[PDB]
Amino acid sequence: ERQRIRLLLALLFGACGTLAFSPYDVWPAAIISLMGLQALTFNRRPLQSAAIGFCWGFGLFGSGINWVYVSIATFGGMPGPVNIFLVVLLAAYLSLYTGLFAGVLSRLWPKTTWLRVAIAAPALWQVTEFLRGWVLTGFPWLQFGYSQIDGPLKGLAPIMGVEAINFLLMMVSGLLALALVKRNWRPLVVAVVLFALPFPLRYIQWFTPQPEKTIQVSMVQGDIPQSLKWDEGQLLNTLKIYYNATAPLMGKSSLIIWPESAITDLEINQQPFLKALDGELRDKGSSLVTGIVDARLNKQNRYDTYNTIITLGKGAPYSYESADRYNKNHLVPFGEFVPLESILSSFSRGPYIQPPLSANGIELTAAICYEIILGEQVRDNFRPDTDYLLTISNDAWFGKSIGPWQHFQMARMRALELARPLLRSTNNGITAVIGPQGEIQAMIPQFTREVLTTNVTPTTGLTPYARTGNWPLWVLTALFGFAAVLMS
Ligand SMILES: CCCCCCCCCCCCO[C@@H]1O[C@H](CO)[C@@H](O[C@H]2O[C@H](CO)[C@@H](O)[C@H](O)[C@H]2O)[C@H](O)[C@H]1O
Repeated sequence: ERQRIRLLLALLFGACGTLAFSPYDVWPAAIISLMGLQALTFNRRPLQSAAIGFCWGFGLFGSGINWVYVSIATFGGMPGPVNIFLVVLLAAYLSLYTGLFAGVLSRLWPKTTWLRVAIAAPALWQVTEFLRGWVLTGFPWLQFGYSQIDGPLKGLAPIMGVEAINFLLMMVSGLLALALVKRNWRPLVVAVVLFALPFPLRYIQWFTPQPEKTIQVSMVQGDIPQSLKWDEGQLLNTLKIYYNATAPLMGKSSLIIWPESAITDLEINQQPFLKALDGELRDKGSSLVTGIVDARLNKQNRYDTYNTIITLGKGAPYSYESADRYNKNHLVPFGEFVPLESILSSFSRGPYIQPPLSANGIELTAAICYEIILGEQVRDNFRPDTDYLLTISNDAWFGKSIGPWQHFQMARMRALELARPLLRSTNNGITAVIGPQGEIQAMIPQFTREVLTTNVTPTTGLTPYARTGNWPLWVLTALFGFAAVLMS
């Protein structure tokens, strides 16, 4: 048991946690990876244990974030070998937080007691992962709470959020890392009863369906090549693609959805098309919701370029100044704007709170692409009278990789936390309809030009996570943190 070998063990145990997420959905690999990280940091100095946490997260992020390489294969045009260093530094920067959790736990709790692994680690894991999702803009990717979307602890999610499952998974795997090292038989069962108490919670229908307001919703997946997506011209076909695919559905569907940045043009430059399209949807009796880029003039006669969603048709008449839209708030850290003080067009940030959308008597809370993984921001924009959850994205990058599935698995948790049907539309990613409990009602394969049409029923409940948020976990994190820190 030297310092050299424990680095390679955490490197592989970190890669074990990758299997916990989609498409693998091996949720025990989360507990196994949590046990491998929590046990390898026993009776060590902080500076040598931080190397284990740095090598553990580097195995986790090095296996679950490697799909960002093909993201640069389309944007940027780099020679190749430089993109690989970015993934390492991206994993290194994210591993600094994993190493920050391993170093602090070794300074205050060098003793291998149940207090460290069942009280301190679940609370410190909350503050560590939160800082990794707060510094700069935030990147809370690969949280083992999302692995329980198809697992046992899914009943605990609508009560205290996805981050609270990270708390209990660390709390269970902590007592599981105890009984595996100390060979004691008590915390093994104490881990299970704390793991078994949230199991009877996955049969509680917090919501209530409204079968009368059942509608037929259609969502279009145009499958536009990313190499020709933003190309000048060619968009005459893209509009002809959607319209020839949307027109036969305008008469009978009550709501039609197009993905993010579907119309590759400024909103002001395609006005004669939308005024003609809106007037046709009203005759048929349907509502259309699509995403488009907006270069809007501010009061200072300067343009703020936004990533926007607009509404058309019956129940939502079109207008360039209409309040029935949604601007992107949480921007991509480097795909749109620059976060640093200075360098060495930029997208503008929208409001943090926006009223839900409207379309033929339907209330929809929106979230563009990356914004769906922010459970607290989705909860804040959420309103009681909301009929469905809505999310549109463009996963053209990360092609043929495991990226979109990890992204897709996190979006299902938002429907479970809020008990609302989640409608998701993408360019070539996982386009599906998710029920109020993370169940996949319908889904179509990737890399295809198809249209998804199904029936949905709204809900009108209020989950404990919708009333409260992640603060009940912070209280449990505070009490677990305030009590365990004082002892040292
Ligand atoms: C053939 C279907 C199975 C594909 C298997 C991919 C490997 C299994 C998953 C390992 C983790 C993700 O693995 C990732 O997969 C992508 C996508 O194919 C591959 O990526 C590589 O091939 C793809 C084409 O598919 C290129 O566009 C990309 O620039 C290149 O890096 C690499 O292998 C790895 O970056």
